[PDB]
Amino acid sequence: ERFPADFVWGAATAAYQIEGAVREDGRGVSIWDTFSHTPGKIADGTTGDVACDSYHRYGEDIGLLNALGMNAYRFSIAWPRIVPLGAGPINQAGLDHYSRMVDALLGAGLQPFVTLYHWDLPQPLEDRLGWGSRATATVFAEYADIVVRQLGDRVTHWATLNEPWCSAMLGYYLGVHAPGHTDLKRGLEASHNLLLGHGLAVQAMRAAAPQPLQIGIVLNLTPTYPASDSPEDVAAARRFDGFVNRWFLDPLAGRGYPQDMLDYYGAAAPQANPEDLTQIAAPLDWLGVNYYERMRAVDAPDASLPQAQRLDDPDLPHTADREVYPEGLYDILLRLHNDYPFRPLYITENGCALHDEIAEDGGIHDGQRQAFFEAHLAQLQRALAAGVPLKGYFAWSLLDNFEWAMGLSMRYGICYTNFETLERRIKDSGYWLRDFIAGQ
Ligand SMILES: *[C@H]1O[C@H](CO)[C@@H](O)[C@H](O)[C@H]1F
Repeated sequence: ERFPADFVWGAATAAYQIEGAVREDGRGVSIWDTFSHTPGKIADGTTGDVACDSYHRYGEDIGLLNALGMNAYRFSIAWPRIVPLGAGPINQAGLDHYSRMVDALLGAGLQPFVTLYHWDLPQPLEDRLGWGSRATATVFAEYADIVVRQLGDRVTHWATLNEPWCSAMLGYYLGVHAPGHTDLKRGLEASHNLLLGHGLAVQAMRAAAPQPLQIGIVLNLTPTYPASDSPEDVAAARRFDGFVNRWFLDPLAGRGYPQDMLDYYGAAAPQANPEDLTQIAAPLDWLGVNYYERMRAVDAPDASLPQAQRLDDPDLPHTADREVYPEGLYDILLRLHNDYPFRPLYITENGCALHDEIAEDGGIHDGQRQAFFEAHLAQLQRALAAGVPLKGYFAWSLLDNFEWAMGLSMRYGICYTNFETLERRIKDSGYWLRDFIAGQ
């Protein structure tokens, strides 16, 4: 029934999804500015130019966090505000903005959980191949050093990357996210340079830190289940598990890249010399798990790599964009606790999208999102009972925001955002979370 008294209860955002103010105070151009302003890439013709205007309205966001009784806020720093050319001089005005925002959070009793990279690579670095270049890993570590020097007196909990699988595979292989390339070899090279950048940044941050820091990385993980016990379906499940999960977990854990996936990728695999793998396995203080969905895998030899297709389950609840399977959160946490060395663990993203509207009474009656939270929180209690060292939970998202290639049309907030007036309103699920947390 009860969570630990010191459990972290928060909500999460990312800079490009909320901030707007894309040309203000020296901000440079990111790959997502370029991508969202490319005709046809965003489903509804919107961009992050304004989004939630949280660059100006972060005080309102703090007011919402306080009204919800949260004790932490997970947000990202925009690299284009800090080093507008990607590699080059710092923009002190960008650092000062986040310094003030951190002070406002601390003044409100909210612990800042900062993500350094949540997908907004400076465009000048992409012009020089982006994550396809080792040099980008080096300059990412330089950016991490700069930020920790100025904010590390007040922020203890830092993550390097958010969801490198998305940045690499959606951005460079499937082309659905920025920068929009469609090449497997580039995607796999990007995955390696993201991990290398992570490892270099961890070392740089520890050297630059004014106090001991708690440094993690945030991974999206998908528990995978074979559709049947046939050799073909089991192998498809293992391949998909390798494609999403083990490709990142194993090198972070000092186990190299998984051999079965190296064999499967063949010549497309990156050239990983042992010096890189040692750097990638820099010791971490925590791991963040982003969980939305499972994969029930059926062999699909004709389909594209990794030749595994999802078997939809029509009996399970579905949201606006995903299947709901709360038990998969328990499964993946038990697997991490038993099979991998990372601890403690935080749930750094969990939430759902719905076709939310403001009702006649003024509220947003998002019962499915309340049920979503209730079901996933119950699975966390089961995991804690099994001894999983879970230390906090972050709802995705504090407010409806710019949802990448879906634009403003996919609402994940516990607070509703009117994108015309920028008013925020707490949804019913947000009041449920408030009251649940207060009971803890
Ligand atoms: C986790 O997934 C949500 C929903 O797709 C995104 O909005 C976040 O940026 C991502 F980190």
